Amino acid sequence: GSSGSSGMEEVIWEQYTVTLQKDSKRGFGIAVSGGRDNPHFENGETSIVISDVLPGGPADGLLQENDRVVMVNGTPMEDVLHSFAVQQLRKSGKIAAIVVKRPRKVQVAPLSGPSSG
Repeated sequence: GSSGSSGMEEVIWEQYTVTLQKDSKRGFGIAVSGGRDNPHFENGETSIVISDVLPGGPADGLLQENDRVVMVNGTPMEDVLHSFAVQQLRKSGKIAAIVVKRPRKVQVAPLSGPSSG
C-alpha cells in the first residue's frame, strides 16, 4: 500500500570512485564491518561499510568511514558476506577501485568568494 504523493527532506546520494594503493602492510589502509548475515549496524543495514580509514595511509583522503560500499573492482558489495567484500581487496594486486556513495542531504548555499586580510 501507498499513502500518496510523498517525498520531502530527501537526500542526494553521490558516488565516489577512488583508487587506493596497497601500502607496505596496511595496503588499502581500510576495514569493513557488517554483512548480509551479520549487519552490526545497530539500525540494520546489510551494506558493507568502511568502519576504518587509515588516517596516515592511502585511504586517508580517498575514502572515508561509513562509505556505503556499492562496487569493488567490478563486484557488487550489496547484500554480500563480510568475507566476500574483503576478498576483492586481497585479490586486487596493488591497485583497487571502490565505488561508495555518500548521503548529500538536499541543501543550498549562497554565493561566496575570497576575503581580505
